[PDB]
Amino acid sequence: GAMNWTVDIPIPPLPTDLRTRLDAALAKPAAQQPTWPADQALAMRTVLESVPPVTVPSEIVRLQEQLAQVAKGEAFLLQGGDCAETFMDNTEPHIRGNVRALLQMAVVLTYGASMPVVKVARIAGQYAKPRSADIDALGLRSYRGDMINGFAPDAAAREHDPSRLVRAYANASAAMNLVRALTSSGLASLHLVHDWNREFVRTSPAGARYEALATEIDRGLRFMSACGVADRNLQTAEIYASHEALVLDYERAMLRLSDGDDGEPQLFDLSAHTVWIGERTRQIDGAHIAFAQVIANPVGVKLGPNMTPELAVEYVERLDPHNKPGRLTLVSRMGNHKVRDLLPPIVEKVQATGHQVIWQCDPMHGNTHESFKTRHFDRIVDEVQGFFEVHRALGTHPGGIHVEITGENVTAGRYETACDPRLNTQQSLELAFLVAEMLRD
Amino acid sequence: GAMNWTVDIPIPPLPTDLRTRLDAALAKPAAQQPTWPADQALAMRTVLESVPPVTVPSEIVRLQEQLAQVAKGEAFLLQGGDCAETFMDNTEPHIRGNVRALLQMAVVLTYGASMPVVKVARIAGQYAKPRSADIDALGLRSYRGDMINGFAPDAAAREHDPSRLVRAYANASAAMNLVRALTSSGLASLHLVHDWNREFVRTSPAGARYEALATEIDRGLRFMSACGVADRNLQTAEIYASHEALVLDYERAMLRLSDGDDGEPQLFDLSAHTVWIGERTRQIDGAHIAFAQVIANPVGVKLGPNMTPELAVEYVERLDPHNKPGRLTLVSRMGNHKVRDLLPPIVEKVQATGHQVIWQCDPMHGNTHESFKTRHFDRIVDEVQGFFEVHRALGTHPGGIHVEITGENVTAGRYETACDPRLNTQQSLELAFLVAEMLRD
Amino acid sequence: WTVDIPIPSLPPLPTDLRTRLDAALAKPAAQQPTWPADQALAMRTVLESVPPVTVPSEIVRLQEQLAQVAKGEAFLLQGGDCAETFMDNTEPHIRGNVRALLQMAVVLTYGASMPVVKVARIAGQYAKPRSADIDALGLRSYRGDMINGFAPDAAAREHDPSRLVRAYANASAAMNLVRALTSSGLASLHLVHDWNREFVRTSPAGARYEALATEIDRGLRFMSACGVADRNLQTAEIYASHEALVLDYERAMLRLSDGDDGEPQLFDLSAHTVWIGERTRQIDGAHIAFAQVIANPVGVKLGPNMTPELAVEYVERLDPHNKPGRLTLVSRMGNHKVRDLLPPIVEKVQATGHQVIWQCDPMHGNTHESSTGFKTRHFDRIVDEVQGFFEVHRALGTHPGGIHVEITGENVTYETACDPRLNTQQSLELAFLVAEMLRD
Amino acid sequence: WTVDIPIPSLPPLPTDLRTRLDAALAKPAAQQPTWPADQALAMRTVLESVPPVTVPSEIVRLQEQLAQVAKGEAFLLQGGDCAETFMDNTEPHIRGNVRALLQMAVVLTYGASMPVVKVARIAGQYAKPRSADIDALGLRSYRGDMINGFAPDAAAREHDPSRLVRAYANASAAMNLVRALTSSGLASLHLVHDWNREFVRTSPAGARYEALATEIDRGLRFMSACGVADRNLQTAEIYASHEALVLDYERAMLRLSDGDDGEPQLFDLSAHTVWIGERTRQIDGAHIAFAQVIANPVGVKLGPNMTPELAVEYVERLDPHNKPGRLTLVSRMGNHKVRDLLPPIVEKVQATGHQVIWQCDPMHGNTHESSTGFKTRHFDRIVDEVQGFFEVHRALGTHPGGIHVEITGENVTYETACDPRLNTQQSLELAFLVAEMLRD
Ligand SMILES: N[C@@H](Cc1ccccc1)C(=O)O
Ligand SMILES: N[C@@H](Cc1ccccc1)C(=O)O
Ligand SMILES: N[C@@H](Cc1ccccc1)C(=O)O
Ligand SMILES: N[C@@H](Cc1ccccc1)C(=O)O
Ligand SMILES: N[C@@H](Cc1ccccc1)C(=O)O
Ligand SMILES: N[C@@H](Cc1ccccc1)C(=O)O
Ligand SMILES: N[C@@H](Cc1ccccc1)C(=O)O
Ligand SMILES: N[C@@H](Cc1ccccc1)C(=O)O
Ligand SMILES: N[C@@H](Cc1ccccc1)C(=O)O
Ligand SMILES: N[C@@H](Cc1ccccc1)C(=O)O
Repeated sequence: GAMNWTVDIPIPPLPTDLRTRLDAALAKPAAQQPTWPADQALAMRTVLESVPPVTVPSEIVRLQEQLAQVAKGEAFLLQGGDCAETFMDNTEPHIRGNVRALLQMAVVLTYGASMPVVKVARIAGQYAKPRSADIDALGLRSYRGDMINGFAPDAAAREHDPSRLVRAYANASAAMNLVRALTSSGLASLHLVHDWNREFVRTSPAGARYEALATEIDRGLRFMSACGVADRNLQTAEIYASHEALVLDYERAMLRLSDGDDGEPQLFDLSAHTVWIGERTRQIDGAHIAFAQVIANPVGVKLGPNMTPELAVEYVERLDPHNKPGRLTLVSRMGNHKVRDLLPPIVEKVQATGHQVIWQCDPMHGNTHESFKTRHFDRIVDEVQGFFEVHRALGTHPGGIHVEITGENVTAGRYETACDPRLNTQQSLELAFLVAEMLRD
Repeated sequence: GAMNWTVDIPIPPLPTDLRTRLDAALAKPAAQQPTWPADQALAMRTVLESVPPVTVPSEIVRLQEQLAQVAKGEAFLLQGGDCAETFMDNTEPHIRGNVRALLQMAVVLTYGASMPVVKVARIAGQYAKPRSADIDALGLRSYRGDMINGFAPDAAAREHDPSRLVRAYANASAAMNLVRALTSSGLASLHLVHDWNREFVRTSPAGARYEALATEIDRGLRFMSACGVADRNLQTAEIYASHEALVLDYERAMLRLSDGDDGEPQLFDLSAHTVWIGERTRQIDGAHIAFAQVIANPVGVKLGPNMTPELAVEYVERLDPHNKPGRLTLVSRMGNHKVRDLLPPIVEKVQATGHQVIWQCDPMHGNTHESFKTRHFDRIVDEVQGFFEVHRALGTHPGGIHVEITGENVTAGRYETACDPRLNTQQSLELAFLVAEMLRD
Repeated sequence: WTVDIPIPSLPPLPTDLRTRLDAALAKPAAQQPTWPADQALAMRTVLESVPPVTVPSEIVRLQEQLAQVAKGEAFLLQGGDCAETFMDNTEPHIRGNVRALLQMAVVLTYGASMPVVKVARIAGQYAKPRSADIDALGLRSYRGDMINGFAPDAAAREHDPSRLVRAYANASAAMNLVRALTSSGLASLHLVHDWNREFVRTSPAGARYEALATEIDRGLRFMSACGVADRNLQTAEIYASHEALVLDYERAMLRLSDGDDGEPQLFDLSAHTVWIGERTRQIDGAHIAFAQVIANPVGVKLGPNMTPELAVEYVERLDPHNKPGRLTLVSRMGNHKVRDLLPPIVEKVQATGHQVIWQCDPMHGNTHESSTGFKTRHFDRIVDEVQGFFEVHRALGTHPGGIHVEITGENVTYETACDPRLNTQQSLELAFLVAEMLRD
Repeated sequence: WTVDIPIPSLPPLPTDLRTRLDAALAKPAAQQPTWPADQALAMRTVLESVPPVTVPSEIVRLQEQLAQVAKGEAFLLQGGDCAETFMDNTEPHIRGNVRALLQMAVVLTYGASMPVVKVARIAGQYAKPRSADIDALGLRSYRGDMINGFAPDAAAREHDPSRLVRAYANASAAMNLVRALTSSGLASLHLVHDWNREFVRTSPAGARYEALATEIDRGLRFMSACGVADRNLQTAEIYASHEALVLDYERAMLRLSDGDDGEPQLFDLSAHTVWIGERTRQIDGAHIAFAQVIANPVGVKLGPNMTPELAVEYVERLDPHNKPGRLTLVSRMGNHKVRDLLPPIVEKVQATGHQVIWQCDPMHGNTHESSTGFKTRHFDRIVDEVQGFFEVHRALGTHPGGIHVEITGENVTYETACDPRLNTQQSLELAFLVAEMLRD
């Protein structure tokens, strides 16, 4: 035990069809991958290839059904969590933080939309982010998430390390065990959760505003206890896991094949329930999009300001070839100032295809004035506002949102994140309220 | 079949103790009984003594538990229905009217009190009312309900007729079968019921006011459907039956003895679930109050303006000798103008006894200016207002209310009742809203 | 000592559905009462506006369960008094027959390993046909309390239409009670079997059944250990039924659904399901015409004279829309004749495409007429018909649907005012026996 | 080819509870690893702040079910791998042992006619005592993957404290999966018994069990016909357990409840329940001292050398508060010695007032050591102990609580890296046999 734990490499074949496809996909050019040696990556993949999965097909299929309801406009999608999971914060309080944070948004939003909210946390493997420049502001190789290199500002720590593939799984599966433990404990009781909201509402300086709704919601709660409905849901509370499918070494290693009680056998990425593809890795003929086609998980794709209705439709037809509403989620990150002019044309040409995607709003990644990397709240709310305004007009469904938040209240002073200043626990709850009023009108 | 159906007189003894008691009770002087011959009343009682009961002990015991919660201040009592059931209106639409009417009050009030509402309809035997003068305004023997004589304004019809004891049961048990059928059908689905309220709220000229709450309530509903709670209550909807225990010939004939899975054997009045005793028949040493002591049903007693804290306490100790919270309900009918000064002293001296009664407000019987017999709405609301104001101050629980209403919208013009102009379907729903706001504050 | 009791017509039924009804009842009716039309009209008018015994949503739901019964996924269990009398229309008598029925349900539910739809011969069985116009004492035959009285006197035996109203008052009072009982602890699955377990200790025919009687207990206890909400369940929905004989009563009780569902259609709210008897099933008579007009799930008695071709004609009049379970063909041949006579029918009927429910009635078809004056039925002959009834079906791979039984809660052997039958302890014993038939 | 993997201490545990802990661990410990204290400290520090394998509300709920187990209303079912290896810490292996366990649960649940609390030997069983300091090949004895490695080489056999962290990573990954599986269709009661029914067709020891195997099916089908919500249920709560041997690991995993319930108390969140082995139960040793400090439901192995007086001393150290089910005394005597040795203990223990759970461990106490080199256990000798274990209890009218079994999903016979045992088909077979013991 020389300052670090030592795991040892492990000394049933794929259907020919899925082997060929998976191999054809990975053969394609891949953006933003790590630059460590394949000989070593091969070893880590081997270790990983027969570890216990983070999630299981049955849950992924159940997600797929819930997502449909969302896609069909009878439910709502709340995806949110850390901007970037760090191995260092992979702790019980942190994980309990983001869950408490995510659930508090769910009750409010659920009462807002007057329909079920699907809860997808950014968690259990959000360990790898993409970057534009390979060298960063200090003259070092960019930090690309704990799965690839280290935050520490020195070249040594920034050297891409294959070991971090395994270390990433260890942490992910351990975080995922707690989230299972938490959601199925009383941590997820509907009213133990709304106590917190009424707490926030008294202590918040900017609580006056929500005093209103937060009361109305408590009456909706106490009312359903009145009509004789015991927590005995009620449905047991479900938080699904997700992260950007970036590191294809990692993502492939965690592929597992289904048995055969759901049509035919097929590949499932069991590093999470749902995964999406980023703006900087969505090349239409790319390996990421190809990989998206091969797995049976629900998949989202980010859509930036240079997105064209034509292209958007190409994604919808490759990623959802069988027309299964909810399989595909089109995540919009335009930026408040553009989102109203850019989105509507994209939405018409898409709806026209007959396919039913989930229109999720990403109000984060769009808006950044760079004060550190500052993001003004009003700008975030504004984008989700416009995002609704677009769907209302065209008569489609504003499917859900994608927020980057945390449990520890962050701002100089409090800059704790290993990436970007986002919304703090407070702001995100406060955003949940504002967005709840948008669902009302 | 000479213009009328002919039933034929029927050609297991009481425990000595209950025989003696019941006989001692009836031996006492009785106010407001009918003046037909005992030889004939004996015959009707015989017929009745072995007919199928309207209610069964198990339901009465279950009521007793629900009433406790109400008495303990964790539930609310909504008692209401026809002022006076008539054999002529004992029809499917009428009965469906009062139930629809009673349930619509229940959802609103339940959302108001943010706790369960017990639903007791005046029904299935509210066929006998008391009167002050034996001769009435036209020079005829007073009409005392279809169980005793007839509404028709002629001496012939006013002759007290024993047959009406049986005719009263036939109708009661038939009405009670429908109410069972109705509440267990979809007639009692929570949302099929609130559709009506949102209907009333658009069509009502005076709906603006409630547009507010009626919306908030619909969101509380849609919210509990969101959190994944199927009507599959939910508790199946329960409406209990009740009426003024006035005609002791009738009431005794419908006594039945319990088996022995609830302590010892004891007498139950199975003409209804709960019955109360009127202002004009509550003589403390009276036969009605004695009869109240003998049966194991929950019993209410009306309390007029001449009621004294001392007397009130005597009722509480005779009618609730074992301290079973909820057995006894003290119904207040003071009159808005007096209720605030008269009630509070009564409430203190009672609470002081350690017993826990249900404080139900009767805002009807108090207020009558006699334009017909006119009752102004604002005066009714005012009494329930003051009734709350009293309990709030002393810190006790405003237990429930007792309203006299109907399904057909009544006012000259529309005077349809066989007794008093009360609240119409509309006014009573409107009263349910006003009273819902009193529970909120 | 009797006591006559006195007596505003709401809106009448649609003119269009009425014309159809009229056209229907215009057919000749069999075995009807011989009272004045005028008096009979008055009484119909009373009942035209009373509270109904059942309601439409109940019937529309029964039909749904009857669909599964007919699709070979559930079992029918019809049973109750041979003849309801007004005098026994009491609390212990109904408590009894409800109890006997539920006990049978529990054992057959476990035996068939599928839901048992519980239909009770109750709240309305107050009329019976008579092939004897003058009886054995030389009085006008007794035709049920809905028509005349059992008392062997000329006066009592004269058909009184007020008995229409008296019949209602008792049917609604009786139904008010089964509702109450069935929705309280009287239909608690656990409490219900306790009565069976004690039947196994206290019967001489006990050692035979103790085996299975224990198995059922461990099934019950097994699901308590699994922690399944008592709080079902379905509580124990018991539907009401009777033979639809006196037409004046059944038409007064015709009501129209409100039509927030489907369209507007006639229902007979005197009951949930009704059937039409062996002697009143004339294909072009008023009774089948009636069954056509009403929406209720309907049944027909089939005897030894039945010809598969006619049995088909019923499948086409009654279930023209092919709604599975709408029509239940009840078989009452006789153990000796069941095995030979039934199959040809099944085949011809199954060939129509329609899905009927196949119920067995081993009661009427098996009756000996004892040597001590008292009429009687034999128990083995009864079990046997049900046995053969199953064998017939097993062979053709069709679904033996259920049984129709004339039983009682009181342990009697002759305190009935009609035909003989089984007793509490005998029907329970039968359920056990039909229970083993289901297992194979 | 291996791969080392690198490594902010949150607030430490209360000073007051720490002093108690210190005082406790100061006692001498048996069968502990011989690594450097410094290195062992580093590793403890890692684990001092990781995510826990269980959480307190889970343990506080298990305790509640264990209270009923001890009050003779439920049954304990402990079972799983003899020794978890890191290399078999795979998806098919855990799917297997979870499956084997649930199958056993179904049969015993029905047999005992009462809830069975399912506790799995999983997610943490990575250490074992050794009465042999040098093994048969002359290498430092293998002491579990948590301590050293199975590979017969000197290097691998040296105690490495990084195995503390590796042990956690696998225990949490493994627990992450049982959660997933147990909350999906893998613990569907119906789907679970399907695997049993097929065991009755495809076993040679089938005709023996088909009887009961059918009964269980009809129990299942009976409750489907009653219309009980699948949607339980409890889904199938499977608790994690292992022998608490390596103390450095168990103390790192000590966490403090947040105290919105009760007071603040120590829990060992490395598992749900843990037990203390025959060789490390020294009354004044560190291992019992540990059991005192932690709140988890605890158990102790009792062998042939046990003296009722000492057994009592356990009842008083461990369950000083008399919380029913807190302490489970496990018996591993031996079929030949169970019947004579156990009773005196029960009596002396029941006499204290305290309510312990009485679990039976017919695994260690029954082992022959075969004549072909391979160590082995005999199956009949195993059933017998459980038999006698029941007889002992029946006689004294005390409650035989449950069994502890070393089993597996894979049908093996010697692919384990530890002691011998039963196989999937053998444990299932045992559950059936213990199932009939419960019925009498
Ligand atoms: N997150 C810490 C501790 C840890 C190790 C392994 C699994 C889970 C957590 C690390 O990587 O060192
Ligand atoms: N039954 C609710 C419980 C819940 C709601 C919101 C937050 C947390 C828990 C659900 O599953 O949605
Ligand atoms: N992980 C393998 C594919 C695979 C998936 C599932 C089972 C077996 C193999 C690869 O990347 O090529
Ligand atoms: N209410 C009517 C009809 C009726 C009769 C009997 C019972 C129920 C209703 C009457 O008394 O005449
Ligand atoms: N579950 C509710 C249903 C209901 C509420 C209000 C009115 C009607 C029905 C109750 O029993 O109270
Ligand atoms: N009805 C009887 C009393 C009684 C009640 C119940 C059973 C028997 C008798 C009476 O008034 O005297
Ligand atoms: N069963 C008696 C009394 C009764 C009358 C009306 C309804 C129910 C019962 C009869 O019918 O004559
Ligand atoms: N819910 C069960 C209850 C029951 C079954 C059988 C007998 C009695 C009661 C049913 O209605 O089928
Ligand atoms: N089971 C392998 C790989 C693994 C590592 C970490 C957690 C789970 C599995 C080992 O422990 O060496
Ligand atoms: N709810 C049952 C489900 C179950 C029982 C037995 C085996 C498998 C599953 C239980 O946890 O007890």
